[PDB]
Amino acid sequence: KTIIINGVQFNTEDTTILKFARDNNIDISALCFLNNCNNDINKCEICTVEVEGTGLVTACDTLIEDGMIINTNSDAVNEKIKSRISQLLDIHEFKCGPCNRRENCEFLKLVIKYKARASKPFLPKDKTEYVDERSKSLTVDRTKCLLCGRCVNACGKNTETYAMKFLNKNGKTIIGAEDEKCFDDTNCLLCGQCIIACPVAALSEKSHMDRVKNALNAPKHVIVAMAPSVRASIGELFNMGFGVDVTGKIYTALRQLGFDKIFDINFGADMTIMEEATELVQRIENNGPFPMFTSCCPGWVRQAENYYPELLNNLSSAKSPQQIFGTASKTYYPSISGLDPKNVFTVTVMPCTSKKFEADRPQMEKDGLRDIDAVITTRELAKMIKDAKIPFAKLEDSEADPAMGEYSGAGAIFGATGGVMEAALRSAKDFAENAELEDIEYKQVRGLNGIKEAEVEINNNKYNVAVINGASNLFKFMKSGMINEKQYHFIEVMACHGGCVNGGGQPHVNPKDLEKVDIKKVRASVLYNQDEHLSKRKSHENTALVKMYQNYFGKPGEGRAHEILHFKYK
Ligand code: 402
Ligand code: SF4
Ligand code: SF4
Ligand code: SF4
Ligand code: SF4
Ligand code: FES
Repeated sequence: KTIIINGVQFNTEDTTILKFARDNNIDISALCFLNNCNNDINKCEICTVEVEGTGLVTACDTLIEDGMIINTNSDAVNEKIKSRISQLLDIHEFKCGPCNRRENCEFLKLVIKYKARASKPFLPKDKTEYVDERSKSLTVDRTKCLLCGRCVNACGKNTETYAMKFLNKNGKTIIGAEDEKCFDDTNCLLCGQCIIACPVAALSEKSHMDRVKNALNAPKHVIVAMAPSVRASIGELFNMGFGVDVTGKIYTALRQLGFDKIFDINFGADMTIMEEATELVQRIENNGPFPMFTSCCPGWVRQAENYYPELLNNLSSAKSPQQIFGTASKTYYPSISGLDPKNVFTVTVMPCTSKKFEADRPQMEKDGLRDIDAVITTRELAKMIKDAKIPFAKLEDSEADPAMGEYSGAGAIFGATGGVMEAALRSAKDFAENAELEDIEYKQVRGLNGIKEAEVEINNNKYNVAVINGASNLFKFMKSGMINEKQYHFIEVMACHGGCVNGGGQPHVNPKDLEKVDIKKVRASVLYNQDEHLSKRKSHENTALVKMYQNYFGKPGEGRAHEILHFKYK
């Protein structure tokens, strides 16, 4: 094909004008196009271009054709785009100062680019009609919503629940949950993939910043611990680029924020493995029940509760790393510090919105003490650091407090799809064989395929394992009958494609950057690199963890560990 774009000739592909332009350093804007789909109904038309002889077309869904002459920047094109943006301003409370997307908003960028102006500024006097903060995990601010459909499409594609809907409310279109219910009261997973898809501040996480501020100000001993994924991602929000390991800077920043103890959820990950690998070995000895499923992803737990309740008894009884850590923080940690358990306030930093729901489940407490008092997302921590004027990108490295802060390489990889599986197999196989095996890499469970399997030899018998990478793939695995091609023994499920590194609490990424950078792979690489360089690569070799079990919990899977570190869903 010979195509002319802005008077420059190209000889080439069967692709859209937008993709060809993005591949050839030609500027075309876009808004509603994401995840390979636009808002098929009510298209934004921000990607308008002129095709000579045809007229104005949407570049995001128009294929190039031999002989095409395209102009991306004529007066007629720019006036059309400007008009569409102006119409969006008419429904948009354009008040960026206090907005939680001020630094990385796709809409502000477009307003500036086209010098767009509302025909009538939208100045709602009462936000309460527009705001839904009922959920434990998600919030909606419809004063910001462009009705671009990105969230609806992302929910459908990533989860297949269609829990995010277009709704007709009083003759007007909104997005929201089924019947405009609180999300939590629907089949929604609370995974936040809708948030990640949103170009503006319309969808957000339910804030826990109040909880944290108040605890830090209460003369309370405030512990903080971050998830695996945070250290592979938060630097994105400090202009550091992608794939940067910022672990040591985070520890320094958390001390500067005034936390009293700097621990790490990866220590909790090693605890989960102690319990869960022990359980797997028991199920092997007992001839089942099989399969055992992981229980550490709250989004998956809700998927099982909402769609597959017959599987709940097959979930591992080990608490998630977050909850198992929290339980220990109110029991073990007082025993080594002298703190009154009631005065410990435990904060986690997570790449996840569904972790807020998990932490707030009524039974996730003992003796009146919550396992976890507050959960802030990666985004919330970045805001806290910025509000404190901490110069994150140039901080010196520090280390965690060791007693609940050391982690093995097995715990380090939890945030990638297949990480829990690999970590668990490293311990299970030693436990079942009563041996110290040098070969610990399970590359067959790694990477971005939607469903992954492997056959593993454990103590001279073959077992089948599966890794389900994303909620939509759980539905595929079940509905297709794949779960029945063989007897599966152990199955990891993550709700977010890529695992937690791509969770709903993570930094937003510009659609153009997503096309240039494989965010799932690049964030995960930080974690696998840590494992490669850690002196301990098995959870049961974490020295601080060994001390905690030796001194306090006893043997995994029994005694005090069974009594308090487990949770079953009825
Ligand atoms: N709890 C817990 Fe997990 C651990 O460790 C996180 O913190 Fe995850 C991450 N990153 C999240 O959110 S949850 C699911 N399993 C994989 S990783
Ligand atoms: S969503 Fe974007 S354009 Fe709207 S107020 Fe927030 S930062 Fe400004
Ligand atoms: S939290 Fe997840 S399941 Fe719920 S609407 Fe958003 S994308 Fe869909
Ligand atoms: S909530 Fe966000 S992604 Fe969903 S339609 Fe509104 S602006 Fe678009
Ligand atoms: S995969 Fe990770 S970030 Fe996503 S819902 Fe599950 S625990 Fe949360
Ligand atoms: S980006 Fe093409 S119609 Fe919205």
